[PDB]
Amino acid sequence: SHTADRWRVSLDVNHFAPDELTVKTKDGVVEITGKHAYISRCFTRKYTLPPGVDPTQVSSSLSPEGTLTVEAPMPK
Repeated sequence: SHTADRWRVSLDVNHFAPDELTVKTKDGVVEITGKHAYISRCFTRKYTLPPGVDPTQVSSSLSPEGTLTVEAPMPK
Protein backbone atom coordinates (compact mmCIF):
# COMPACT_ATOMS: atom_id res chain seq x y z
CA SER A 1 0.00 0.00 0.00
CA HIS A 2 1.20 1.03 -2.45
CA THR A 3 4.93 1.43 -3.00
CA ALA A 4 7.39 -0.35 -5.29
CA ASP A 5 10.82 0.71 -4.00
CA ARG A 6 13.97 0.43 -6.11
CA TRP A 7 17.69 0.54 -5.42
CA ARG A 8 19.37 2.56 -8.17
CA VAL A 9 22.80 4.02 -8.89
CA SER A 10 24.38 5.74 -11.90
CA LEU A 11 27.95 5.95 -13.21
CA ASP A 12 29.47 8.41 -15.69
CA VAL A 13 31.45 6.05 -17.88
CA ASN A 14 31.93 8.37 -20.88
CA HIS A 15 35.46 9.63 -20.15
CA PHE A 16 36.65 6.09 -19.43
CA ALA A 17 35.04 4.95 -22.68
CA PRO A 18 34.91 1.24 -21.79
CA ASP A 19 35.42 -1.40 -24.49
CA GLU A 20 33.47 -3.66 -22.19
CA LEU A 21 31.65 -3.30 -18.91
CA THR A 22 30.78 -6.15 -16.61
CA VAL A 23 28.17 -5.97 -13.86
CA LYS A 24 28.58 -8.73 -11.27
CA THR A 25 26.32 -9.29 -8.26
CA LYS A 26 27.56 -11.56 -5.47
CA ASP A 27 27.46 -11.73 -1.66
CA GLY A 28 25.31 -8.60 -1.39
CA VAL A 29 27.76 -6.47 -3.38
CA VAL A 30 27.45 -5.15 -6.92
CA GLU A 31 30.82 -4.96 -8.68
CA ILE A 32 31.19 -2.92 -11.88
CA THR A 33 34.33 -3.30 -13.97
CA GLY A 34 35.49 -1.50 -17.11
CA LYS A 35 38.43 -2.27 -19.41
CA HIS A 36 39.75 0.04 -22.14
CA ALA A 37 42.55 -0.87 -24.55
CA TYR A 38 48.89 -0.42 -23.92
CA ILE A 39 48.19 1.72 -22.18
CA SER A 40 45.38 -0.53 -20.94
CA ARG A 41 43.15 1.12 -18.35
CA CYS A 42 40.88 -0.63 -15.86
CA PHE A 43 38.51 0.45 -13.10
CA THR A 44 36.39 -1.34 -10.50
CA ARG A 45 33.63 0.24 -8.43
CA LYS A 46 31.66 -1.56 -5.71
CA TYR A 47 28.24 -0.90 -4.16
CA THR A 48 26.69 -2.55 -1.11
CA LEU A 49 23.12 -3.68 -1.78
CA PRO A 50 20.31 -3.07 0.72
CA PRO A 51 19.43 -6.22 2.68
CA GLY A 52 17.08 -8.66 0.96
CA VAL A 53 17.77 -7.85 -2.69
CA ASP A 54 17.54 -10.80 -5.11
CA PRO A 55 20.86 -11.05 -7.03
CA THR A 56 19.06 -12.34 -10.14
CA GLN A 57 17.04 -9.11 -10.41
CA VAL A 58 19.90 -6.60 -10.69
CA SER A 59 19.82 -4.99 -14.15
CA SER A 60 21.71 -2.24 -15.98
CA SER A 61 21.51 0.03 -19.03
CA LEU A 62 24.00 2.27 -20.83
CA SER A 63 22.81 5.56 -22.33
CA PRO A 64 24.27 7.04 -25.55
CA GLU A 65 25.79 9.82 -23.42
CA GLY A 66 27.85 7.23 -21.55
CA THR A 67 25.91 6.99 -18.29
CA LEU A 68 25.46 3.50 -16.81
CA THR A 69 22.39 2.95 -14.62
CA VAL A 70 22.23 -0.11 -12.36
CA GLU A 71 19.09 -1.00 -10.37
CA ALA A 72 17.02 -3.65 -8.56
CA PRO A 73 13.61 -4.22 -6.91
CA MET A 74 13.61 -3.67 -3.14
CA PRO A 75 12.33 -6.64 -1.08
CA LYS A 76 9.82 -4.69 1.01
